[PDB]
Amino acid sequence: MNIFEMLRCDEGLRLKIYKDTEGYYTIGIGHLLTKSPSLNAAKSELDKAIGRNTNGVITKDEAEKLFNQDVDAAVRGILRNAKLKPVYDSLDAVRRAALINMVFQMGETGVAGFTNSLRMLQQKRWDEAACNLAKSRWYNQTPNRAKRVITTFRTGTWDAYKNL
Ligand SMILES: [Cl-]
Ligand SMILES: [Cl-]
Ligand SMILES: [Cl-]
Ligand SMILES: [K+]
Repeated sequence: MNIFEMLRCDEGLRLKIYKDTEGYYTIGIGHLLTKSPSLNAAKSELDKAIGRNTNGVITKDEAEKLFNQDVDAAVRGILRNAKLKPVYDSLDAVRRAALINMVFQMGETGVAGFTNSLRMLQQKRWDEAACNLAKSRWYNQTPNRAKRVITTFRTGTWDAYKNL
């Protein structure tokens, strides 16, 4: 397991524009296009992202390119953020992947606001951090995925991703 395999598991792969768990237009491996309710706006974002006039459909190679860019962007966002960088630097490789996963799903600013959870992770209080992370809209809206990510923070292992 690695961060790419982890997020590919959590996000799936769809080659046509679809709505994500929040109802937002998305494509590929969890590539959010826009929060606008206009499908036309989403298609314009897609064409700009891919560099060609798409019919709302992309190839697997194109989806993997957006995915590479999005994983890179999540890491870059962590490293530029004064709240997330010290936490990331303090973590082992598996827990770093868990933090990248959260930033991929909800964005740098969203995760950086988890002040109490971030402190517990920095302190390596893994069971306490896991309990605190579950007290969140994130956990309530996507509980199976949040449980997998939380288990990764709690244990420092890939146990939540092995049998799937
Ligand atoms: Cl708590
Ligand atoms: Cl809550
Ligand atoms: Cl879920
Ligand atoms: K998805």
